[PDB]
Amino acid sequence: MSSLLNSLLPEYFKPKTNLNINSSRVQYGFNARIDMQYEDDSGTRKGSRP
Amino acid sequence: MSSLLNSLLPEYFKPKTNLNINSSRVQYGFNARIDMQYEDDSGTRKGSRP
Repeated sequence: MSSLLNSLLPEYFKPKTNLNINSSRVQYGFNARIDMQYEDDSGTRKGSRP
Repeated sequence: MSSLLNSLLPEYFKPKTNLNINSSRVQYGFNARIDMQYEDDSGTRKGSRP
């Protein structure tokens, strides 16, 4: 059933037809922007991985 | 004139009669609590001298 397996894919994922696989290992994932924060009595230390 | 020289003294200063001076040098002043702060794009670093 193509229909039920299609709904499992994420909303942001827009797939194309061809995929040129040339190896026996693939790292599928996503890139996200994490805005980390460390608060303490002394003060706050902010970080950001884009 | 005792009156005009009396008004120059601070409000918090409550003087007593006797002062036992035993040297040719005196460091008059006051003790205060300073709450310092350093803010930056990275974060805030707070200090306090009581």
